[PDB]
Amino acid sequence: GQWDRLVLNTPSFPSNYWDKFVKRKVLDKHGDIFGRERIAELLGMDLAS
Amino acid sequence: KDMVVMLLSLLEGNVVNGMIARQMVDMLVESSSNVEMILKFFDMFLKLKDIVGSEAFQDYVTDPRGLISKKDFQKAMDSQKQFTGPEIQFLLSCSEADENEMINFEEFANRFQEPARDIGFNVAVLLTNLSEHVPHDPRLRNFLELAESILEYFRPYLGRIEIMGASRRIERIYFEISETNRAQWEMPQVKESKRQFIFDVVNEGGEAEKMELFVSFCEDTIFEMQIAAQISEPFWGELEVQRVKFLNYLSRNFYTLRFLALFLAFAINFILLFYKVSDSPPNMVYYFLEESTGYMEPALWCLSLLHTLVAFLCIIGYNCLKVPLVIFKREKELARKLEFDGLYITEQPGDDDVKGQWDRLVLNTPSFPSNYWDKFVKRKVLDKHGDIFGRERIAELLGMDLASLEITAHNERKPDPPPGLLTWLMSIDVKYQIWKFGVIFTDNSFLYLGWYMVMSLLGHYNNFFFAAHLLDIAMGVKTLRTILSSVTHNGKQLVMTVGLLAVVVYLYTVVAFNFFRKFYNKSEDEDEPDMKCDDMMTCYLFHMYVGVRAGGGIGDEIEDPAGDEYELYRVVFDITFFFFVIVILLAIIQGLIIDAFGELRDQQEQVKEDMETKCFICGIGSDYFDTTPHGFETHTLEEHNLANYMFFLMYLINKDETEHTGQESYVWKMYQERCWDFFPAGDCFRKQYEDQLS
Amino acid sequence: MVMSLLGHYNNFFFAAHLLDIAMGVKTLRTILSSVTHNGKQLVMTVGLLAVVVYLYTVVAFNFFRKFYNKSEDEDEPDMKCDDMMTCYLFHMYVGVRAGGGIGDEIEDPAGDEYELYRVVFDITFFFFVIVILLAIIQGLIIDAFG
Amino acid sequence: ELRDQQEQVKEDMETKCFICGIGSDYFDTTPHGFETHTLEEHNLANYM
Ligand SMILES: Nc1ncnc2c1ncn2[C@@H]1O[C@H](COP(=O)(O)OP(=O)(O)OP(=O)(O)O)[C@@H](O)[C@H]1O
Ligand SMILES: Nc1ncnc2c1ncn2[C@@H]1O[C@H](COP(=O)(O)OP(=O)(O)OP(=O)(O)O)[C@@H](O)[C@H]1O
Ligand SMILES: CC(=O)CCCCn1c(=O)c2c(ncn2C)n(C)c1=O
Ligand SMILES: [Ca+2]
Repeated sequence: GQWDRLVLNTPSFPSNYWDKFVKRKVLDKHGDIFGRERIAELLGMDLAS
Repeated sequence: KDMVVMLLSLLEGNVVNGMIARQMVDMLVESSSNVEMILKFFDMFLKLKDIVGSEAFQDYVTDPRGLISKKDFQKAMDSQKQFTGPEIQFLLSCSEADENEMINFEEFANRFQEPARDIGFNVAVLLTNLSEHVPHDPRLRNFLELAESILEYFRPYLGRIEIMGASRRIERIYFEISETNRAQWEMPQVKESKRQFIFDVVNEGGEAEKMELFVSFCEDTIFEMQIAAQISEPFWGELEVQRVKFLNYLSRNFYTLRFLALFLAFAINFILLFYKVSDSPPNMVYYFLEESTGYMEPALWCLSLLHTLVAFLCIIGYNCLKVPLVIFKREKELARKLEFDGLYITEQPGDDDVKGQWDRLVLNTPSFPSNYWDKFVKRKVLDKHGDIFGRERIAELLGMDLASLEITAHNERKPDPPPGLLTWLMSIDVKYQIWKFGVIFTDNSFLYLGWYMVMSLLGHYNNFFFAAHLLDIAMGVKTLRTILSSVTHNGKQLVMTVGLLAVVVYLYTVVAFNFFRKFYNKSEDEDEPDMKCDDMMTCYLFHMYVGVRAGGGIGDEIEDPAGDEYELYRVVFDITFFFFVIVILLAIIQGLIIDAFGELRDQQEQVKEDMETKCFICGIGSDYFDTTPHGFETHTLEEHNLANYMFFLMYLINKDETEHTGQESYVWKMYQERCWDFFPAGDCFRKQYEDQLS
Repeated sequence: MVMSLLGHYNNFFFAAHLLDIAMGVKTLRTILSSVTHNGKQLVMTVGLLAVVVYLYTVVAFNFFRKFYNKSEDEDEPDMKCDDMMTCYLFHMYVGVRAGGGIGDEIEDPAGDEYELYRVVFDITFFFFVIVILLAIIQGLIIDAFG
Repeated sequence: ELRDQQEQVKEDMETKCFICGIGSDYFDTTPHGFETHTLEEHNLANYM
């Protein structure tokens, strides 16, 4: 887990694994409770983009 | 909460699709809007609590005092999106906002939790009961969905069991489980005790006595729980409180002290490896360490002192932690034997029962039921057996003052004695103490600890005695314990095999003495002959000592028979020795060890298979339950959880008797009468209501 | 790869690559898995053997030093158990390997006051180490097969 | 082989009636049913 922390903010996170929308799904799931901006910072997400 | 209790009392004895349950559902439907309002009240405040705990709300919080503006609160809530705008307005109205409109969200959330808890739990129980007893009603589903949050919150605290009731029908019982009880159960020591109990009952436990053993395990578990609570970390009085703190610390850290003692023993022996013996000092030899540093010699003295101290501390910790359960079980079994078996009143011990002869003492002692909860066992035993066996004789046996018994009931008396050392000494009960000390000294763990202590003391006399403490690794390590249990499993057989080997070697010795003496010279010089078998005893020692150790037998170690009239007799002698002793008997030892491994393995495997295949309570197999998906898992976790049965026992104990329901009073009465028929056996809610449920 | 590179430096490093047969062959993989199944138990058994040999070494040092001469010439005595460390090494190295134990490798006790103590010493060493502990290893392997 | 022989004897006796041939499951449908069946209903000592 400590190692896996790194790849989260990386753009390439779901390279081999098919699900490329996991970040948006995780955001839609947990952003109301945990903060959208914080989820985006964790996952390397540009909300404006 | 009281009204809901009345409703549940109406539901007592309800069958599936019962008229009263359907009537309750119809009433709820008629009152749907207000039911919705109540459920919404509860869920809103629960979500308020979880939100305020949420860090996102803290982001909106920007004031050092910890207060929040009403506008900021509304923005936080609309960001969370759980609440509608009317709900946010109502929450703001309930919030006590100062003239500045700032709010203490902490108190705002915590205000309604405790007041609404009991009603919330009773509502959850009501909805659950109605859902299970009316499985197919669309109208109840809406209420369940609205109560989802309440049900989720109270899920860990809702305990569900099944019993066989006076209706002669399986019945489902819902009750409350306390956080403290659940945590105490989840403590690892209780988990290990449960595992050992399961192993014991499955391997060597009968179905008839399984329930009795389970109840005894639950009671012992309760005693361990209260001991753990007592030791749990939060001039005479100062001395006593510091003493209690020290003893509680020892009880809590007993195992750590054991590991520390192991570490010190290992270090001491590592140092001892450096010892050397010389004729000269650094006609008698001198033993001394050989280390250039000069620091290890003081270190050995210090380590010996600390190891000795830790052994003493471990003994004290054992006395404080573990002996209470030993005495509790001993007192309990004696009390049950008196009340139900009527042992010392009618039967008397076999006279080969040292434990009974010893237990005779504590009966007349006042302190008899010290650890064990039942303080009225003497009066109960008297009321039971006094008409037949004589009240005065029962009182003499049990140290009872009949005149005092009635006056205690007549009037309450408080002859409190002022605290004094002399008063404490007079109070001490020497006979009960002697009985306790006998029990403890018979206890094996205490004996091993005392031997540990004594060997450390002897190590202070001669440091090499400390090596014995290295043997503690067997008890310290489960792996070595099991490996050695492989040997112990067949130890009697191994000893008998060794005796048989002795007998065969003795017969071979007889043959050699009478016929083969000439061959046993072991001296190179002819002038000085060393003959082993001129004496029987010496011949026997020679055989048992050299021949058994030799791969080829004694023929390896004695003179060649070539060119002798007895050559063929001796070749038979040697080959038969080799095959019977070196090959077969050894083979017997190897095979006994291997079979011990297999037996232990199949024991664990059998325990696991039985638990995965059957309910510990029902006795019903996993196949019937798995007819429904995940049915066995649901049955074990929810329907027939043994931990839930234990929690029910605790809940009954802590609940007032006037407050018990019919079900609870029924089960409690069977507990007191030690009747286990309320436990379901061969029946379940599903099986009873199969046609209706499906 | 690294061992091949080192083989280029010294050709004998290439022998390590012969160990690849275990992963190459399912049969050897299973046979070795028989050992691995109970490897922790085997290591603990070895440690226990070390402990028992250490205790026997202690007894020999305190009581049975005279018997541990291994020099033929009287002028030059080679005594193994004048030092604990050396006594422990001697035991663990010769006695365990010996079928009859350390008594096979040390001086006969006949005509000595400690003769019976030493016969007990030798027989108990033989039974506890040569017979039982080894037996534990064999049985662990067999149980792994089963 | 000797161990599994004794174990098999024990399992068979605890699982079936020496007389009926019926298993303990059917009887344990009723509580303690197998024990009652063996002691009272179909005791071989009672047959003797
Ligand atoms: N009446 C019963 N009550 C509870 N468990 C039962 C019962 N009958 C059979 N079982 C089996 O008991 C097992 C209980 O699991 P167990 O307590 O051993 O879990 P664990 O691995 O120690 O971890 P944990 O309890 O923390 O999840 C369940 O798998 C279930 O198969
Ligand atoms: N038809 C049967 N009649 C009697 N016993 C049966 C029968 N079928 C199976 N059994 C089994 O036989 C066992 C009889 O017990 P057994 O005679 O071996 O007891 P014990 O340990 O020798 O002691 P004791 O008879 O003194 O209580 C019972 O446990 C029962 O499970
Ligand atoms: C219920 C049974 O047979 C085992 C006894 C242990 C349960 N139990 C009690 O019943 C009890 C009690 N204190 C008062 N009472 C009536 N404690 C502590 C207890 O464990
Ligand atoms: Ca009442």
